[PDB]
Amino acid sequence: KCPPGTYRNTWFSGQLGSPFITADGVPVATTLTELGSGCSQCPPGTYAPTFGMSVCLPCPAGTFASAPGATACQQCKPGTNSLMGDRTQQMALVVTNAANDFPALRAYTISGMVAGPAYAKPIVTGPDTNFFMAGKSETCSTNLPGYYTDVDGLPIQLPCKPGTFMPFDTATANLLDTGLTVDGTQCYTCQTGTFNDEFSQPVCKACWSGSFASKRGLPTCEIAQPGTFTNVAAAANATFNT
Amino acid sequence: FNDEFSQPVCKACWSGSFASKRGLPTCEIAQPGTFTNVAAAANATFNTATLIPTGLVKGAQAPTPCGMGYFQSSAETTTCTACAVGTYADQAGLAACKPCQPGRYQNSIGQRVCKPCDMGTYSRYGGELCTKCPAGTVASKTGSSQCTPCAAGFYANAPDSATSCRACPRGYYGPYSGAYADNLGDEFEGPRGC
Ligand SMILES: *[C@@H]1O[C@H](CO)[C@@H](O[C@@H]2O[C@H](CO)[C@@H](O)[C@H](O)[C@H]2NC(C)=O)[C@H](O)[C@H]1NC(C)=O
Ligand SMILES: *[C@@H]1O[C@H](CO)[C@@H](O[C@@H]2O[C@H](CO)[C@@H](O)[C@H](O)[C@H]2NC(C)=O)[C@H](O)[C@H]1NC(C)=O
Repeated sequence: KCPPGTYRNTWFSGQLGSPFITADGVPVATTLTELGSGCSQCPPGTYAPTFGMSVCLPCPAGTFASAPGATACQQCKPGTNSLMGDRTQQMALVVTNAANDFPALRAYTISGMVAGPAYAKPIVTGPDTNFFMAGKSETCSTNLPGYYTDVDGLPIQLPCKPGTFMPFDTATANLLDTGLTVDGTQCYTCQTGTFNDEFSQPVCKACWSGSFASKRGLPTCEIAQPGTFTNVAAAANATFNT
Repeated sequence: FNDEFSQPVCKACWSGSFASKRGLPTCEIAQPGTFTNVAAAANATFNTATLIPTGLVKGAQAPTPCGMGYFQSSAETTTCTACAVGTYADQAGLAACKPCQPGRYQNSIGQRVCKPCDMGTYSRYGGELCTKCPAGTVASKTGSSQCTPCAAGFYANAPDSATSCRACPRGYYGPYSGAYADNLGDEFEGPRGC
């Protein structure tokens, strides 16, 4: 039997490398084989745990293999997921290689206010294609804005509950306290005077004039009671750079 | 806040309560899962010579929800304790943090996550540690709620905390279910094994 981490099959062999680590976007094919035996080494993203198997088992969602021949793949660290491409690619919209639209992996679509008074839902439309979570052939991607992974090995990044938000980065976090930093494993409550009622929001929502939010992480704004009022001109939602 | 008629100065809300609105007749206490404390919160002292109040320092304005890994069961409080071992608080401002779901465990204080049980072990709700699955039963997957008995004609691979069930080999037979191998003697037989 072939040693673990390798596979022998009549109809195919070799390794198909990770396409998301190459600027071209075309997966480079190699022929790495075990020295003594001769069986082809298991391709990246897949692991061969047992003795003498024909094909390579793709890694389960929430796990990643990055080297040819694994016998097992480790779990994604907390704050990271198992999605095709890194965080930049799956959040990108422009194209570099016109042959195959690389790396416009339009996988992150969030519905919110856009440039101009218009409110688009979702801001990115179309049939989503790059959604695979099993074969993570490269280093784990960072979680998209609005999602978190507290415990390592989670299959899918979970969304932030209403009343909490998660920004893209500390530098770009528009309304976040000075001492708090984001990494991918935390869900911060909405700032007092703001609210949020939708799962997986990268920013809290300003409470409209005539209402108020007197508590941290309020799922819904509070209507001003009779005899009282609130009006702040500067209050406005956060617009999304398309 | 203030509740007495004709006062020359308001009174700061004590630690464990807040006044979120102007002109509050009575300070409102902090609800469970939240705490308020301001050590600098004075109430004015009257200068006996001139009957002038001074020294008032405003108290808490809004409740502070308890951070991740902390819970607060009671109201009127000034701080919240780390969650008891075997339980976790994965949110902010929790009345009483939930116990770890079956198949998980948490052997630490103040954690916001439950670690998953390793292979060959199981755990019900809560759980100090992953229970080593008893003899004759097997838990082949990590985070198993319970470990099932080995089928008749099969035997557990280990005397304690079995990870797989194997068929009795050629020339052997397992009459009872829940058979398990034993290290002592031959490795293919047990007290009820093959
Ligand atoms: C931020 O966006 C939210 C969500 O669209 C707005 O909240 C709505 O406000 C209207 C009045 O303008 C209310 O009638 C709706 O009930 C609110 N919706 C929800 C879901 O709460 C909010 O007004 C926006 N903030 C500002 C400052 O414009
Ligand atoms: C300011 O002094 C007043 C006394 O005039 C305090 O009022 C009481 O405070 C205790 C806690 O120390 C509460 O149990 C009572 O319910 C309060 N009375 C009322 C009528 O509300 C007030 O707490 C003092 N402030 C501080 C910060 O000690």
